[PDB]
Amino acid sequence: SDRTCARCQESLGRLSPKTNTCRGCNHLVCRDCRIQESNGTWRCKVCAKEIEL
Ligand SMILES: [Zn+2]
Ligand SMILES: [Zn+2]
Repeated sequence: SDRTCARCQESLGRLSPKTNTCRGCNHLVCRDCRIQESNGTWRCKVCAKEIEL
């Protein structure tokens, strides 16, 4: 409840949790745990990774 990454558990502070929330997990993810998705958004390393289902 302090705004910490959901992959590395790091302080978000000046991260902006308004849009820094994986659209596939709904959790927080710093600008280092996000993978530029070919689409018009981004998905954590756990989502953008190579895996389905
Ligand atoms: Zn995710
Ligand atoms: Zn992170």
